[PDB]
Amino acid sequence: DDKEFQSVEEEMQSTVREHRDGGHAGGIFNRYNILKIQKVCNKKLWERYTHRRKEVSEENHNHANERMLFHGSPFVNAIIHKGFDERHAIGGMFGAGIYFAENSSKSNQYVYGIGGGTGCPVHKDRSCYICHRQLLFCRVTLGKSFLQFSAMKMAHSPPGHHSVTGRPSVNGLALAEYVIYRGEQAYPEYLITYQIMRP
Ligand SMILES: O=C1N=CCc2c(O)cccc21
Ligand SMILES: [Zn+2]
Repeated sequence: DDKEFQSVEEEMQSTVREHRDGGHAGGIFNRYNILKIQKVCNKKLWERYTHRRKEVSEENHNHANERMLFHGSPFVNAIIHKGFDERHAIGGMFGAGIYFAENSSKSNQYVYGIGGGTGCPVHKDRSCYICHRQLLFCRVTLGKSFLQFSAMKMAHSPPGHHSVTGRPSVNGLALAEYVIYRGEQAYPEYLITYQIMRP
């Protein structure tokens, strides 16, 4: 458990980047105080995930193209019990999808809502150093992933594809993002409780 969770902690800290908004959405910090890392064991969600992963693999030259990615949401507790649900997803960069990041600090910008919302419920602060936040570190099946640079408002995956990869560009994205259009293509494997730390 210790080495498995240290690997999660390393992924969480090492993928932090300096954000263009100067910390507006997610707060100002260089690292986190990781409080707890819990493995989510939801058999029904796991099987919904693996059934779809097998299907996608068969449609993508025997390859699921699975990645471990972060997800930030004010609804992590509904996600761990009921799973990711595309019915809760159009106005986003790549449309009506479920978004993930390979940089934990990008997902951190979504923990209190879009653009950070009004921050924590207690102090109404997007840069709250006191209130404990939660992120998910997820197993995500990308399958055949459609590489895109500019905004493309999809309702579903592009024809013949299983996801969209938003790649960084001068005029566009600062960091990558990964988008699925079917909730069963992600499993909320780790629940991370943490605080952002004052630099
Ligand atoms: O973790 C996320 N949660 C919601 C939206 C989002 C994005 O729109 C891009 C990358 C990551 C996330
Ligand atoms: Zn607070």
